[PDB]
Amino acid sequence: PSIVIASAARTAVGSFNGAFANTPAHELGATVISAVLERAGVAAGEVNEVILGQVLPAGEGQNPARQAAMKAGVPQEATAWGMNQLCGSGLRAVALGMQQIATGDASIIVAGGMESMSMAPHCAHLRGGVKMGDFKMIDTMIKDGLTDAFYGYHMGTTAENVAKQWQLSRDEQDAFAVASQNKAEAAQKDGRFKDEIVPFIVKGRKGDITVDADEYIRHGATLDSMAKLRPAFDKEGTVTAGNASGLNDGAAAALLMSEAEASRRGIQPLGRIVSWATVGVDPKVMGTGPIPASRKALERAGWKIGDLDLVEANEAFAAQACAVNKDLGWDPSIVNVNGGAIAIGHPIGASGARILNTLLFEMKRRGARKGLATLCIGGGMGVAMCIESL
Amino acid sequence: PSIVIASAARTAVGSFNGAFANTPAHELGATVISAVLERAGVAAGEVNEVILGQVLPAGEGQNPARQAAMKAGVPQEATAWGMNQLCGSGLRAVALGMQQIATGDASIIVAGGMESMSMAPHCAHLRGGVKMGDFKMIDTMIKDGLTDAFYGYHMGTTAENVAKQWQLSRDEQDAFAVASQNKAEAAQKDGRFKDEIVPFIVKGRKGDITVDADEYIRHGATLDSMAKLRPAFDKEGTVTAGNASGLNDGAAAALLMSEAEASRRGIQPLGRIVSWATVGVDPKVMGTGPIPASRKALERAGWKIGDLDLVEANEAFAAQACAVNKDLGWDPSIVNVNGGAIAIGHPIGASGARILNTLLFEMKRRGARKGLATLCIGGGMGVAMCIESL
Amino acid sequence: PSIVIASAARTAVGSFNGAFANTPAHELGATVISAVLERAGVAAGEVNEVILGQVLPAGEGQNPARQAAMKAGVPQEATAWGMNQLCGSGLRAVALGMQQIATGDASIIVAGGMESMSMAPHCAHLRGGVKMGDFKMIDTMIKDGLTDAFYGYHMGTTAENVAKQWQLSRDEQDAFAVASQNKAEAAQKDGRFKDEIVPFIVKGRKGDITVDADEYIRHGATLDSMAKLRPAFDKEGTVTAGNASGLNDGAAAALLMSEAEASRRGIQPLGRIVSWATVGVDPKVMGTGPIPASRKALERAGWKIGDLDLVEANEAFAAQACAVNKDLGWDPSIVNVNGGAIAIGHPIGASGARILNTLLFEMKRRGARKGLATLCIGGGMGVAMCIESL
Amino acid sequence: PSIVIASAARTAVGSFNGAFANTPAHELGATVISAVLERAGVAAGEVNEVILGQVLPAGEGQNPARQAAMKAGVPQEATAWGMNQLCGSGLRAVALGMQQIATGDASIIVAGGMESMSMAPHCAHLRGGVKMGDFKMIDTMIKDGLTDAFYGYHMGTTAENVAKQWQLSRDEQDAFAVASQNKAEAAQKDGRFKDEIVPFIVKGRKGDITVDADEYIRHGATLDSMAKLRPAFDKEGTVTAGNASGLNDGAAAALLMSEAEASRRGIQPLGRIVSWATVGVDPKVMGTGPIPASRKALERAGWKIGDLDLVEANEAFAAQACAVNKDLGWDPSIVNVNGGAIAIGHPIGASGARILNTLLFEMKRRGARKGLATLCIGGGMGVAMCIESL
Ligand SMILES: CC(C)(COP(=O)(O)OP(=O)(O)OC[C@H]1O[C@@H](n2cnc3c(N)ncnc32)[C@H](O)[C@@H]1OP(=O)(O)O)[C@@H](O)C(=O)NCCC(=O)NCCS
Ligand SMILES: CC(C)(COP(=O)(O)OP(=O)(O)OC[C@H]1O[C@@H](n2cnc3c(N)ncnc32)[C@H](O)[C@@H]1OP(=O)(O)O)[C@@H](O)C(=O)NCCC(=O)NCCS
Repeated sequence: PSIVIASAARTAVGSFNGAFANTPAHELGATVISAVLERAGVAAGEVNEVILGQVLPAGEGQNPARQAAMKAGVPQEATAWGMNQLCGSGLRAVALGMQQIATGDASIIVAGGMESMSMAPHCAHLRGGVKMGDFKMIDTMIKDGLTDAFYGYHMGTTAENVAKQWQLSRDEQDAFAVASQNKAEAAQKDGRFKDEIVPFIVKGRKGDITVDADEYIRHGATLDSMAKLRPAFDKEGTVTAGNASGLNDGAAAALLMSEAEASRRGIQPLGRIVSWATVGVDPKVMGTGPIPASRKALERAGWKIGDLDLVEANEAFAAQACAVNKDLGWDPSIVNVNGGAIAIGHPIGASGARILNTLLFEMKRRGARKGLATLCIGGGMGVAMCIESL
Repeated sequence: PSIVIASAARTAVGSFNGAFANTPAHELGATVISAVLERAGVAAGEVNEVILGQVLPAGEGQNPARQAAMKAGVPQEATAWGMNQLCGSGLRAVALGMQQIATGDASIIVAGGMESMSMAPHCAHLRGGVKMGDFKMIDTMIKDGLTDAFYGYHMGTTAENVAKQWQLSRDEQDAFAVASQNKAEAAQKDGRFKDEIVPFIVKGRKGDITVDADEYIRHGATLDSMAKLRPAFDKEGTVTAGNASGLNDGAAAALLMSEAEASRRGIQPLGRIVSWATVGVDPKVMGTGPIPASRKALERAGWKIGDLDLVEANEAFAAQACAVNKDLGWDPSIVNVNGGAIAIGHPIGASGARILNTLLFEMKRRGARKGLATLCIGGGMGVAMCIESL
Repeated sequence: PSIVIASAARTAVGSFNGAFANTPAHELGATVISAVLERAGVAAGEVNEVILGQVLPAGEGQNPARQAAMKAGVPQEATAWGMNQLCGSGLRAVALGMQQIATGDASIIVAGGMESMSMAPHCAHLRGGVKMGDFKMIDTMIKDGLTDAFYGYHMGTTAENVAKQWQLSRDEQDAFAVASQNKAEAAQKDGRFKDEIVPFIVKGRKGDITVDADEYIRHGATLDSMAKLRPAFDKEGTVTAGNASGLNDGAAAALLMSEAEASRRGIQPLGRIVSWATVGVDPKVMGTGPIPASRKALERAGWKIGDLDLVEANEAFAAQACAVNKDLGWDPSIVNVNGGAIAIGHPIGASGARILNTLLFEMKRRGARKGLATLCIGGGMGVAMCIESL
Repeated sequence: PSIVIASAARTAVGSFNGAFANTPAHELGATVISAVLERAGVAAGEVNEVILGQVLPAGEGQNPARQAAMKAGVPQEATAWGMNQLCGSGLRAVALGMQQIATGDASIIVAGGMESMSMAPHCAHLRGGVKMGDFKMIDTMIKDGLTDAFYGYHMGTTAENVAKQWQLSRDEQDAFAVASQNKAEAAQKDGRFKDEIVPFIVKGRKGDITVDADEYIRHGATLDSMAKLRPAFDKEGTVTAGNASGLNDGAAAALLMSEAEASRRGIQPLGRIVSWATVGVDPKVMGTGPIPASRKALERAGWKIGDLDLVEANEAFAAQACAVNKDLGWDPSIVNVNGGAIAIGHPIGASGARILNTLLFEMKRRGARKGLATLCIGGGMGVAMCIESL
């Protein structure tokens, strides 16, 4: 079976408590489902299932993926579900959507992810009561998204572990971070995020605001400001707020169908999904997940690293992005050519389809034939997907 | 590709704030993962992926499926993820496990579900702040588990909608509820849940407690006690706490591999997965989901309704179970022969795998050749799976 | 036994979440305690007891009055206690101080009120647990400070009740609220609050900040911004944000001792306490209570209403404040000459000391032989006290 | 002047989350207010003011003393307020009431205290919002009731400090504790608490329960079970749950009037208040407070210690109780003859009116002439009162 990505879209990525501060993830997801449909010339009546990665759905109500689908006019007879493989989610959803089509269970899938880190609630288990003494209201964003479940420390600490093992200086991490900002700024000013972004209308009271630019990108980002930051996780460390990605909101998706179906419809697809892989690694160095996952995906495609024309490798932290690049040895000039998540941001459950969006539109723009998208995953995993142009 | 269920297990289903009141879902999952492995003679080192349905993960930390896998000794090099299609989740995870094998991405999967409704927290979005006045702490079990996201009302009200469309008296619903209790009691007393149940040790300061019986089942349940209850959702209604399922905790899973892989290993499998389906319906009558799902599953198998030897159709509410039975027209004497959820309970994300467990072990013990498991799903969906013995 | 207020001091009154947003009451209380000691030339070790009114103590630790006293340098030998007569609490504390001395139980007392409405938390009783469903986190500032415990409604609704019985038009309340603004803007600029205020140092991190101005007074207040406000409590109402007092922070106190003592210490006092009283009235019309309270205080003094040259009468609302003026019949050109609580603020537990400070320093200023300070109290009470300058 | 206690009553003392687990303090207070009215044969319309000690009022609404008063049928024309001197409050309100009569401000007062430690909430300051992170829900029972504001540790730590100074072995403390339990079992079983207890009806959904017995008293308390307990604060220390009082709920009151009034009305009072005293000490050793307070009270009464026929001295902890006794040298056999707070419980704001009740009725039944009630006070204070039978 040959599955293509007929169309794709993403919202702009919102800053923490920024543009999307009070927008539920399923509203972002609904806009992105409408857009992939419009972009492909496929009607919502035609969709069989919607599959959305999402890590932080607490308080949002029954299966936000169904909410997003219904809001986008996807008929009640279709189905929808959410899934959670942490930062891998929005990419793994695409692979799962491909499998629906490959096994003959569906013809048309919309797959990606959505996340509102801003709207994630604080919680406490209160059923058994608290007979005496203080208790914590727990931030679900930190607890369920950002804290290792085995070791009890933030993802930032796994990044420090990688910095130590790979001997990555503060200087090198900072330079990588400044480069991410500067590349993202240039791509933004040149209009290279236009094709991928679908504008999102934030409704208010005193006026609707259209959001169509990635607001987390820092323009004119200096090495000096990066260098002046204090280590954010270890007092004698190297990982800072500047060389780590952010807390962000957004959604991203792809519309999938068979290659034979896109041909019937006269759709020029954004690419054929040639392989995907997911592999585990030690939780303590979770940032290394893209290494075995990329290698396995490439093996499954029958491709050498040198065959790749473009790469999107998620920048959760400069320390891990640098480790991945060192080990794989791919030309860094083809990696995150338009910036990465240090600059763009990291809306967890949407990230994987966010970078897939960026890869597919840049692949189209430059005429690149073979690309790969890859993410590290909390708790020690990687996910990778190989895309070829038709 | 022919995928078999090599082994299966579930915990006892705990009562709300009962035996598992302070046991995290992933601990229940870890025991069920260890058990399917032990029962199949497969080592944890051999597992490629763990896929666990779970609707209420809030506060449990990063990717509870990975937590369960790790605690069960599944290697760091395997992967694990969570998914949510509400009541359908634990069955859908099984079909998703099947698909990983079918597409050559994995050889051995443990799939199912887990849920701790008891441990589900209360929450409030507090990031903007609360400058002045009262705010609501929201019960995530109700909000995210049991309330329709479109109409704002409980799943119970959708049961009333179905009661009214199908003209299902209070007396009919209560008789069905009493029967489910009395069937479950008889199965329990005769030992028919022993094979499917893996005991769970609840670790305690003042002593360990082994839980190996379904504690929600009411022994000696009378019609009069059903008849005395007030409607729980509408005041001229008919759906009560007695003729609905409960709020419950448990986990349930299946170990999957190819039919050829089971042969090599000398495993006598519990069943071959012959087909599965998921379809949507109107959220207002979500309890009718099993009707289209089961019919589509049967069509994919090439079976008639009359070919089934055993059926597990989930009893979210008497009202909907009755409607499903009436429309399908299957012999009621082959449906839920050991009782159903009204008696056994309804640990949401686990339910689909719990009923699968019950199906497979009853199929083995009676020598039934063809079986079907189906559930209704909040927000208007159904899932069904057809199993043949080999 | 004749008792005299040897000295007095008060913080400026802050607005809600403003100057004292993160400053505990007891710290504001300590500044005041020290201020009065210094002002009279009395050593802290000479004080027998600190009596501080305070309505909103939750979270602040054991006996915040004791905390005030110790942080002010009052040694461990002295005693301290808080009390609560809601709005009259800070005047009643002065009466109680007076009482200790005239019973021979003490020689020297510091008495006033303190309040941090800003630091008042949300709370819920959670020892029993909350087995299922949403619950409310309660704003203690509102539940314990501004909600009638009998009927269940806010104090501005008792102001609506007094507006209907005393036939006060919406235009007449705006007239009184601008006139108080004008009068307090006048005072502030004219330097009349300098003496009574003791500066408070809000220890920041990037900067300490000397608060010495009443920052709830609105400069250049007209009838227009007043008469374009929506009724805050009824929909067809006449009470508003601008003709009611504010939510505020602050502390206030007096240094008490016997007449003969003050003469021994070479202290020229601010005034002698000749009488005081508290009376109850209907909780529905709680703003009525300064009428019977002021008559009783006045009769205990052996005075007449026309004998008064200066009067502080607390403006919780402009309907209740206009009502006391109209019934008692005193000349309103001697009533709150430096403005009122609508302008200055309503720091509950401190209010009565506050208005005591203004009366005492203003009396001292102009040469007024006889004072009266009086306050209405939620729950249907009044408090009053008659002062003679020596 | 000469004030007498015309009558007195108290509820039973409830166990933490026991009989009064869901009964508000003012409800207990209301029942004790109605009791002292009834027992004195004085009508509620005659009461000038109600003064109740209360330490943990968060979330009970406006001034819970006015709530106990209005529910007791005290008319709206009276006044009511609460006060807080921690464990002293309940006895201190009595001296406060006596002061109101001595200074001609009232003829008739009801005074004592109330407390529901069970119903004390958890709280957090949430006004600015919590942008990121866990935050604490603070148990006001512990924060505001049981934790020293200066040193930040429990009252039972102050009890360790006292035990160290006085060289009071683990055995000595337990011997005092078991005696106190055994004294109270005896008083309970012989009906010595019947007079002072007024029954309280807990209104409920499935039945009214009448509570008229102290439920905290341990029957059959032995030295050997006392000895089996672990230290509750210091891990090489001596203060245990067995030799410290507990967390309890209750209310207690006395009705005060001049000796001449009581003669007018033919009332036989329960005692003439002869003196009272409060003093401060080091908070580190707050349990020594009763020493200067009782010695100063006795100096004010003109009495020697050996003139006392009966003493109630509060047992917040066996360590401080033993210390107090050793210093004062009074015959232990007249101290807490019906047992003490270790047995009976320690409902904070009510403790002092509680032991005042206990002393009064025992003074009446054995024909004792002279009596003293004293308590230690967190933050380092003592309070005492001398009582002569008429
Ligand atoms: C690191 C983290 C705690 C910082 O979050 P934050 O509180 O919203 O950021 P802060 O406002 O505190 O940042 C501190 C400073 O760094 C600055 N900063 C960030 N990037 C910068 C850059 N490129 N140059 C200069 N300054 C920068 C901010 O402007 C801020 O300045 P200020 O405190 O003087 O106002 C948070 O973003 C985080 O958790 N990141 C990791 C996300 C993650 O783990 N994702 C998944 C991992 S697999
Ligand atoms: C119906 C529901 C709201 C009731 O809430 P609940 O608090 O758990 O109700 P309880 O189990 O305590 O039952 C109430 C009373 O009836 C009794 N009772 C419960 N089940 C009974 C039965 N089957 N027969 C007779 N009596 C019964 C209990 O003993 C209890 O006693 P009480 O009179 O002293 O209160 C809740 O169970 C529910 O939501 N059920 C459906 C869950 C659901 O929707 N799942 C997924 C939907 S697709």
